[PDB]
Amino acid sequence: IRIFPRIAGRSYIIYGQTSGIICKRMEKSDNEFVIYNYISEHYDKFLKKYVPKLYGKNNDMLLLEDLTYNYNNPNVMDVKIGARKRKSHTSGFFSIRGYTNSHDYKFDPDEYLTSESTINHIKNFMEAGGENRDKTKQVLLKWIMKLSELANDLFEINLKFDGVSLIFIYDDDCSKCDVNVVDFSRVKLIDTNDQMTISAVTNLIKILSELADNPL
Ligand SMILES: O=P(O)(O)O[C@H]1[C@H](OP(=O)(O)O)[C@@H](OP(=O)(O)O)[C@H](OP(=O)(O)O)[C@@H](OP(=O)(O)O)[C@@H]1OP(=O)(O)O
Ligand SMILES: Nc1ncnc2c1ncn2[C@@H]1O[C@H](COP(=O)(O)OP(=O)(O)O)[C@@H](O)[C@H]1O
Ligand SMILES: [Mg+2]
Repeated sequence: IRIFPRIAGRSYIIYGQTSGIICKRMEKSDNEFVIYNYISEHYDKFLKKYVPKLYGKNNDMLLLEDLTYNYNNPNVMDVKIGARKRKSHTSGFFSIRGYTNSHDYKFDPDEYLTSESTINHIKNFMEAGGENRDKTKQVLLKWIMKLSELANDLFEINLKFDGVSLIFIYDDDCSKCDVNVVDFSRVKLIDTNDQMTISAVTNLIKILSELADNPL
C-alpha cells in the first residue's frame, strides 16, 4: 500500500491501485459521504465547480480525484477556512495547516501568527514558483478568480462548513494552478449561510490581492 504525501490531517490516505485516485478512510463516521450526497442533490453546481470528484465508496474508503495528479511538480497548501473543533484560528479568519517545504521555513501549525507572519508563510509557499514575477501573479489571479466566485456562491448555501479546507495547488513552472474545497466530515445542515467561512475566503482574497498588486 503506497501512502499519499499529505500536507496536513491525521486521516489514513493512500494512492488508489489506479492512476488519479486517492483513498481516504472515514475514521469516525460516514458523515463525509452523507454530506457529499446531500451537496450532490441540493447544490450540484457547487460540487462540480469547487470539490474534488467522489468516484465511489468502498466499505469505509472514499475514492476521490487526486488534485495533484495532472502536475509535474505540484506545490500544495492546506488552509482551514471552516471553524476549528474547539481552538481559535491561527491567523484570525483562517488557519494554514501546512504547505510543500513548510519544514524549510520553520512553519509550525500550532503557532498563532500576526498578519505579517501569515503573509510571509503564503509568500514562502509561492517561492517554489520562481522569480518570474509576471507568472506567479497569473497564479495568484487565477486563485482570486475562483475564490471570488466561491465566496459569492457561499452566500446561497445553507451549510456550516465546520472543518473544511482550501487546497491551493500550483506547478513549479506556474503553467497550471487550482484551489478546491475538501473535507466535509464535520459539515452540518443549517437555516442560514456560513458567515465565518465566507469571512475566511474574503480575507484570503484580500491577502492574495495585496500580493498580486505589490511591486516588490
Ligand atoms: O486526529 P484527527 O482524527 O485528524 O482529528 C483532527 C480533527 O479532525 P477530525 O479527523 O474530523 O477529528 C481536526 O478538526 P477538523 O479538522 O474536523 O476541524 C482537529 O482540528 P481542530 O480541533 O478543528 O483545530 C485536529 O487537531 P488540531 O488541528 O491539532 O486541533 C485533529 O487532528 P490532530 O488532533 O491529530 O492534530
Ligand atoms: N482530493 C485530494 N487530492 C489531493 N490531495 C488531497 C485531496 N484531499 C485531501 N488531500 C491532501 O490530504 C490532506 C488532508 O486532507 P483532508 O481531507 O483535509 O483530511 P483530514 O480529514 O485528515 O483533515 C490535505 O492537506 C491535502 O494535502
Ligand atoms: Mg481537513
